[PDB]
Amino acid sequence: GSHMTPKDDEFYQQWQLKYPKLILREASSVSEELHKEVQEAFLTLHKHGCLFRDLVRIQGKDLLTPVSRILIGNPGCTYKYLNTRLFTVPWPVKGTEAEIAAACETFLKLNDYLQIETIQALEELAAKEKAQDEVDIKSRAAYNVTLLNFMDPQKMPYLKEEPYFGMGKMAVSWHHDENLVDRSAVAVYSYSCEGRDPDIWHVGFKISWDIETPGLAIPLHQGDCYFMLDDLNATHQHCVLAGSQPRFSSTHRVAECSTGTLDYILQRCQLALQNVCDDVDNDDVSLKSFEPAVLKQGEEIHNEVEFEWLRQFWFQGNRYRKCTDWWCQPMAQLEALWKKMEGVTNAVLHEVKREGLPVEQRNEILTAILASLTARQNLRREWHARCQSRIARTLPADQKPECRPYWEKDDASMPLPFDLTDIVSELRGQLLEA
Ligand SMILES: Cc1ccc(Cl)c(Nc2ccccc2C(=O)O)c1Cl
Ligand SMILES: O=C(O)CNC(=O)C(=O)O
Ligand SMILES: [Mn+2]
Repeated sequence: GSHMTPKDDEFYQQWQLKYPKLILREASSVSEELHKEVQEAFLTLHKHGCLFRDLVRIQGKDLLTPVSRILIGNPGCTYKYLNTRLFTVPWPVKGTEAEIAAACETFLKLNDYLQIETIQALEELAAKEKAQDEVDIKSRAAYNVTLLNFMDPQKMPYLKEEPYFGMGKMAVSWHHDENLVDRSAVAVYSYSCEGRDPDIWHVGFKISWDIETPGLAIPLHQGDCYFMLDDLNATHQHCVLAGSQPRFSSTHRVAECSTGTLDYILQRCQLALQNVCDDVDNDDVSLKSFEPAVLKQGEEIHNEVEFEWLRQFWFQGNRYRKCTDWWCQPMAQLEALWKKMEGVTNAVLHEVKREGLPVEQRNEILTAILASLTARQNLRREWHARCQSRIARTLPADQKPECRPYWEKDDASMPLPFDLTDIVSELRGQLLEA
């Protein structure tokens, strides 16, 4: 098991014959106007301390990313990898701080450019496949976010070795980019500060399943861009090989956000609250229907807003409040919507305890809502635990994994306990009463 770089004669023909959906556009191809603007944006962003290592989960384990990052993109958009939902600090799409919003404006135009370069290469790539479709192409380049990366190999000197082709130290281990639109492209701007050369940053590629076809290590210099086209991200894996100097990168993606925008999730909540009499906002929640399919939907949306949104957000300690206040209000509103749903749940629970309610209808209600209440107990445990791992305590005071929402047994404001174990036990019991 070995690797190839431009030092090798076979490199170029291997690139052409076994990795042709990968494109390099060296630093020369990018206007010098742009290079300075985005390199300042990286630096300003870093200075204001907008880049955090993410507390991520993989194969059951809580791990911090070697790399520090921030997600920038369309307002209300999220990008989710390794069970962690990153929320965009927004960029001036038509429709917070002066210095910070300058960097975001910058990466938006980077986005515009990379998108342009991408559509072109996709057009060329299709043209080489002759020896409507233009909507497919344009959508697969419609980058809606970029995830920025930073590492200092010296200040962060805790790097794994590459296991298969001897490529050396990895800033990022072998992976596929998750949560991307099918066959959508990825475009990376690489900003270094200064066998394969250990001091230089590379991106590495291999075929999935394969450690016999030699991998490519491609040198990345200050300002070089690369592009993963079409199904490349699915058929191959990539990693980042660290150099010795620090480096930034901006990875532009077409996030599959069909259940991952603010608007999507507000609409979901609003769909749940249609089962609620909504003349007035108080604690006396009254439901229009107890048809199983509707109660189930309500409880599923309840879970969705709680775990994919509130807890994901608060798990990162409102670290983005340093960059924008953008999510602050929407997250308050989702909490407020969530609390009403606790009201809904409580009311369903009330109706299940009602005398003059035929067991048949009661058991139909139980069977509809049981899986959701179960999933809700287990995930509440998981998030509680994940919030209090010693790896999470070690973190600073502005990134402290807050377990929100959380309330004590004596809390008069909440109609239901955080711990649903007794509630769940009982409902399960009644369903087995024969
Ligand atoms: C699959 C994937 C996706 C994104 C990152 Cl940053 C990584 N890198 C890590 C993430 C968490 C913990 C360790 C690593 C690593 O690179 O060793 C990986 Cl392995
Ligand atoms: O930084 C790079 O060049 C490659 N980035 C990634 O693979 C990533 O952030 O998912
Ligand atoms: Mn990647």
